[PDB]
Amino acid sequence: MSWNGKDERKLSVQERGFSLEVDGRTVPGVYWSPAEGSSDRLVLLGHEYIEQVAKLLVGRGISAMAIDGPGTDVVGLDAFPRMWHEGGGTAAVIADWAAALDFIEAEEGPRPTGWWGLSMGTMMGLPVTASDKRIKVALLGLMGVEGVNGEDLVRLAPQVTCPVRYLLQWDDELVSLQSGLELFGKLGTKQKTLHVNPGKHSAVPTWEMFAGTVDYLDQRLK
Amino acid sequence: MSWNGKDERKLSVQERGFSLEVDGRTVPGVYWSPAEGSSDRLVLLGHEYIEQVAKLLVGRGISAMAIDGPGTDVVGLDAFPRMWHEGGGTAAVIADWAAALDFIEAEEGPRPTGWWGLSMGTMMGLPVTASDKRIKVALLGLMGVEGVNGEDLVRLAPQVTCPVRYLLQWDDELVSLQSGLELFGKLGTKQKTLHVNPGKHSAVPTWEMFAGTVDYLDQRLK
Repeated sequence: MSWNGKDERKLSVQERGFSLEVDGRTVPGVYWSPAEGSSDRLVLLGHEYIEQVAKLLVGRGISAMAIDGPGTDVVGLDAFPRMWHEGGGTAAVIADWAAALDFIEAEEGPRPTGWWGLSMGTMMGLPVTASDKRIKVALLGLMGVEGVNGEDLVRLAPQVTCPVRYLLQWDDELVSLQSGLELFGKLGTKQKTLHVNPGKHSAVPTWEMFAGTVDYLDQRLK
Repeated sequence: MSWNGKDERKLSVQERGFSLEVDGRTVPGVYWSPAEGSSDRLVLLGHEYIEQVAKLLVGRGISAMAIDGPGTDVVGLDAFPRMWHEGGGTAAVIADWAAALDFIEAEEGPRPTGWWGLSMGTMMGLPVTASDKRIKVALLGLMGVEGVNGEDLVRLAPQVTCPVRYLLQWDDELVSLQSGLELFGKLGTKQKTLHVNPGKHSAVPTWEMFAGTVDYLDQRLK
């Protein structure tokens, strides 16, 4: 529950590191914001592309924050299931992000807040959005019910009640299309839309990952 | 191959009727255009919502044209399969739209041309786009492989090579989601994106049907 981290300043984006102590764990984080003056909305980024998204969001006057989770793509590694549980799994993720958002709200003031995160970002983001009603819109994707925390995802999906845009890749070698569909179907909200594009897990079209998601959060996050 | 039809003028949109004689058939049509001066792009509209889309397109400086095909939604009617075949089926649709586009091109000058059409509009549009390479982008949807011309759709889908946005409704009572997915998967183009929203066949969200499709064609039709 304190800055540093250690902080820099790249162009018109101010980046500040922070660190949290949560239920016995050390939680490293980063906060991106306009270098002057203020910023009226916030997005939590779950995970290079994260830094890219953060820059674009700041460009729309939207601050961004990320912490590390219990984690080509890490979810495809044989060692990944062990890493996830050793890191406290879904319950730890929920508490860590709740503590991180508490911190930012006290330091920067509470603002309309969204979630952006694909793959492990959805393993984290779907539970967080279900659990923390401060999340007013979520961009999720590249994850299904056969994920490492699939049980939790299926259980918590009906409790996602905010608007969602969900991305899947048709030829995703890590997440079958059917598994991704099953999870999308379980989301509680009626204000959900699924975009599916051709290609492998890492091949979300850039206009979908960048312009598309940033426009979606910019429009829907109020 | 002549105007009338019989024509009116509503606001800044000029509407002109036309009529064609094609391989023994009488083909009724409508042409929407800016009332002054010109318009550099055209969209063929396959089918109230058609008139709505046409108005929005004209607003972006995009003219629109529609002819009647061999046809709540007509595709759900027990009499519909008979009507489709009695109307010459897919081969008749292809020739009729080819003749209609020939007519407009001679009268108004050839322009970058797109396709918009859902349900019966895709029963017609997918074959037309496959057959007529003047179609440079297509908005398709609400149709699958279990459609009345499903065989033709499956056969011709690999020959759709232009960009496509495809819409499906999760709870579509007329077109199963799986049938819609199967057809989307068969489209030849790599520049295709599927948007799926919750609800029944008639419940495409208005922001998806209007703003979304018009923005898509406006951006992609060049």
